[PDB]
Amino acid sequence: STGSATTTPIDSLDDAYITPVQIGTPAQTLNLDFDTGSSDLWVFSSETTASEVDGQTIYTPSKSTTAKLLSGATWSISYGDGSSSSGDVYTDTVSVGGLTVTGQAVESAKKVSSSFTEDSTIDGLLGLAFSTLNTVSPTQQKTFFDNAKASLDSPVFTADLGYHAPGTYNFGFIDTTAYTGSITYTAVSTKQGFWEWTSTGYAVGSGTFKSTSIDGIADTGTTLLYLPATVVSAYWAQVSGAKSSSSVGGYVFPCSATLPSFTFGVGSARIVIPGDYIDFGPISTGSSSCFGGIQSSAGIGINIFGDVALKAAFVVFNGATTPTLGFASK
Ligand SMILES: NCc1ccc(C(F)(F)F)cc1
Repeated sequence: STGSATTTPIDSLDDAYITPVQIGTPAQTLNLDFDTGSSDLWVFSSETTASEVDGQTIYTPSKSTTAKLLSGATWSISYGDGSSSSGDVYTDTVSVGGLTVTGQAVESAKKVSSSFTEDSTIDGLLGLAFSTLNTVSPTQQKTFFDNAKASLDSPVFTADLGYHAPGTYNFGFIDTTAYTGSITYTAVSTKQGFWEWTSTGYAVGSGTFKSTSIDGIADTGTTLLYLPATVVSAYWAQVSGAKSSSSVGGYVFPCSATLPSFTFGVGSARIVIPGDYIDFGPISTGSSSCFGGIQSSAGIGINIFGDVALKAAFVVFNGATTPTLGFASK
């Protein structure tokens, strides 16, 4: 079997993408953020403290005839930006784009950090990293992808994110009309639980390609592109007036400048990120300083190929027993 669902940016800066997901019987439709950097499926629910809920659609297990409390199980998660949430655990039926998994662990948020409460448009997260990072205790739980793998025509899903436009997550098949040229596959390390791979280098604008190994993770749940300080400095050096701002927390640039493109290497292939994708707009309303989409990973400890990079490509997450990542131009 297969599944296919449209994913939509939540705002005009592509800060995140939401995808409708059906949970329970009869279906309750929630808009979840598909996150290949985590491995929990957690939702706002009828159990979330009412003051921590501001416009989200909530999952109500009591109205689902297929929901079962997973007696004794809890979860607690903390994200790389300081967000967190925790609660108890149900199993229920979960469908994405026609693809149905029964007995999926649905982690019900009792508490959410303030950054989720202020994001009215995101009802929860659907983790698509490897199940070894799932936070359910005492019995670790499998991700939606892991649960669906048996029944999929092919153990893959693909991410086709749009620039200021809707895109597609496909499960179980590769749409050969969604990309141009060939798909270049590259090896994945699963040792930290992430879709971790090694980029073969980079180029700034029309400069020469610098061959150098950049290890990092493919993360649909992260907005920006976080790269080593040396790479990020060489990019922003080509933008007149760009500077790193401690008060803002990263590189900013005069909104009137035109940004060079950024190329990253996949094996021998090259993926070009248009300069327009790197503009994340004024730091505050009316400001003439704009926030850059390429920032340093020095403070994070891992390089992250977030949405800025992934939306320039058609991306194949191959969950074969030896996993790989595929990139194609589109
Ligand atoms: N999108 C999930 C996520 C968030 C943070 C991190 C970090 F910061 F730990 F690398 C990894 C994955």
